[PDB]
Amino acid sequence: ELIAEFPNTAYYDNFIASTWIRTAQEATVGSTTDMLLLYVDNKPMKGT
Repeated sequence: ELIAEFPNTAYYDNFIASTWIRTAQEATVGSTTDMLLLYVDNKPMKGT
């Protein structure tokens, strides 16, 4: 599991993590996934 954390980031405006991924399991476009997750305030944000 790729993990990358960064403490002293100045939160100016709303952050986005984004990635291009090919999976063997079928994934329907438009569904919330447990795959790519961003944690701000150590709070879960879901990636769709």
